[PDB]
Amino acid sequence: TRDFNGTWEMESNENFEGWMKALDIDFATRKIAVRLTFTEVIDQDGDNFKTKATSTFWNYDVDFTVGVEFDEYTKSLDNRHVKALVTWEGDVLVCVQKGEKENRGWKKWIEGDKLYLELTCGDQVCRQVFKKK
Ligand SMILES: *C/C=C(\C)c1ccc(-c2ccc(N(C)C)cc2)s1
Repeated sequence: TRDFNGTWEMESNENFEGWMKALDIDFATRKIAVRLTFTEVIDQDGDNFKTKATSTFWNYDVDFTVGVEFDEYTKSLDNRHVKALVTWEGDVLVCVQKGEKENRGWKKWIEGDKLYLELTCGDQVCRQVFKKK
């Protein structure tokens, strides 16, 4: 399936700490963030995605069109300029963010009724799993 529409509730989060540290997120922010449950709301219409991550203390929204490069400034994360591109590899949605950090980006897919997210930066991978609400 290629349909990521829905409200998705975090049920599993692995190495969130390592990933944030690879992005040079400040220690105090990491200390709180690694504790928190996140919810991801995805609105998808063909290539057009609008996504919104929420937690008690932090939000992170990003909209994109699959196949269309977009310059990104990651304000509420690590405050860097990257060139971002989201494309399909089969049923896996793949984002590459070209910039200072190598191997930076993510992958999303569905297996069964669950959303899987792999976040990458440098040699660090964070893996998250969400259940559909
Ligand atoms: C497709 C999934 C994306 C773009 C994201 C999932 C989680 C994100 C995130 C986690 C933590 C923070 N802070 C600043 C604590 C920001 C964003 S993005």
